[PDB]
Amino acid sequence: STHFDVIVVGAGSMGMAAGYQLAKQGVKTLLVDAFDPPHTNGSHHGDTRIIRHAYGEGREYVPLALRSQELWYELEKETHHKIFTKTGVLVFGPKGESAFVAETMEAAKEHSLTVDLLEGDEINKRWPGITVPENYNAIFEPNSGVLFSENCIRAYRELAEARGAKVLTHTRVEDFDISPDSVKIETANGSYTADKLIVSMGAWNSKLLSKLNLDIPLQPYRQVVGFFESDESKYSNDIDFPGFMVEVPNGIYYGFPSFGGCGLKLGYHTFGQKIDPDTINREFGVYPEDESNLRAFLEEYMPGANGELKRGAVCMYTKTLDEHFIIDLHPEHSNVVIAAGFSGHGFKFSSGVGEVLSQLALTGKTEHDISIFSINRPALKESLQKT
Ligand SMILES: *Cc1cc2c(cc1C)nc1c(=O)[nH]c(=O)nc-1n2C[C@H](O)[C@H](O)[C@H](O)COP(=O)(O)OP(=O)(O)OC[C@H]1O[C@@H](n2cnc3c(N)ncnc32)[C@H](O)[C@@H]1O
Ligand SMILES: [Cl-]
Repeated sequence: STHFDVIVVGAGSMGMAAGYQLAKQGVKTLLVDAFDPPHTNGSHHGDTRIIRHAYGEGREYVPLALRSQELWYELEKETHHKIFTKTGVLVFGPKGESAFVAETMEAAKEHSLTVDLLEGDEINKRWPGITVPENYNAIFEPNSGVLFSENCIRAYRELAEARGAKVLTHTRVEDFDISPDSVKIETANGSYTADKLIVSMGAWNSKLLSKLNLDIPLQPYRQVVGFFESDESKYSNDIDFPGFMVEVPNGIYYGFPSFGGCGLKLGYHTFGQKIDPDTINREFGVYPEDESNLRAFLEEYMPGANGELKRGAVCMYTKTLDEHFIIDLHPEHSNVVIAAGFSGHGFKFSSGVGEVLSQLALTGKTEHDISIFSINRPALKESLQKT
C-alpha cells in the first residue's frame, strides 16, 4: 500500500546521489538496488576515482565537473566519511601526438582553469618516480584530485535515509509498467508505484532498457585495477605524488598515489574484455593481461611503483558509441528519467548528475546544459523497439 513520489532503480553512483538530492527536498523516495550499495558488483568499487576539471571531451563537461567538485566539498562537510583528497591530477603524453593531452590543454585555456604546463625532464624532476621520454609534455591541475567513491555512496545513502528515503536492497527490478500518470516496477520482493521513475542501473542498463522499449547500443567492458607495493618516499600522497591519466603509444592509463601505504593504484583505460554483467568473471588475475598490461606501463614510466601486487579489483565500464553519457527523459515518457552509458568516466560527475536527475524527475527540465547527453542524438544510434 505504499506509493512513492519518486522511485530510483539502481542506487549506485548516480542513483544514490539522486536519492540524496530528492530526500533533501522532502520528496518521498524509494531507492531499489539488486545488492547493498556500496558494493563490489557494479561500477563504483576499487576505493578511488579521479575527478579532473579540464575535460576536453566537451565543454558541457567543465561546468558539470566544477559543480560536482563544489558538491563533493559540500558532502565532505556533511559526513564523517572521507570524501576527497586534493592530490592534483597529472596528464601527459608524447608532444603533438595525444588528442587527450591536447584537448585537456584546450579545455583548461577555454575555461581559465589553473594548471601548470611542463615537459620532458621537468616532469621527472618535479615528481621523482615518474620517468617519461624527453619528447613528452604535460598539463597538471593542482586543484582536482581523488574521490573515495564507496565513501561517497555510503554518505549519500546515510544522509538520504536520515531524511526519509527508503532503500530496498538485494532486490532486482525485473520489469516496468509505465503509464502517462504513474510508474510501476516489478521485483521478486513486490511491486511499487510512484509519480516518477529514475533508471540508473549501470552495466545492467545494457540488458534491461529493452524493458522500457529502448534499443540503445551499450557495451559493458571488464576493467581491472591493481595496487602495487611502491617506493613510499616517491609515490605516497604524503609526498604529493599526483593522481594521473595519461596517454602513451598503446593507450590511456590512469592511476592514484599510495594512500596510507596501500600502494600505487593503476588501471589500463582503453582496453577491457567485452562482457555481460551477469557472467563477468570478477576475479583479478584470471586473464594474464590483468597484471601484465599494468606492469608494462609501470616498468617504463613509474619503475619504483612496480613491486608486489597487493590487491586487485574487477569493475565495469558501459560504453555508448560516442562515449558521451545518456542523461535525459525517456522519449515516450516524460515521467521516466534515464541515466546510462557513463562509459568509464562518470563517477566524478555523480554528485552533479544526482542534481540533474532530481531536477528532471521533479520538473522535466534542468538548469544544467545536458544537450550533449541527449537520448535522441544521432551518434548514439537510439531507437524505440515498438514504433
Ligand atoms: C569500473 C571503473 C570505473 C571507473 C574508474 C575505474 C574503474 C575500474 N575510474 C573512474 C575515474 O577515475 N573517474 C571517473 O569519473 N569515473 C571512473 N569510472 C567510471 C565510474 O565509476 C562509472 O561511470 C560510475 O560508477 C557509473 O555509475 P552508475 O550509477 O551508472 O553505476 P553503479 O555505480 O554501478 O550503479 C548501478 C547500480 O544499479 C544496480 N542495479 C543494476 N541492475 C539493477 C536492477 N535490475 N534492479 C535494481 N538495481 C539494479 C546495481 O546493483 C548498482 O548498484
Ligand atoms: Cl561506466
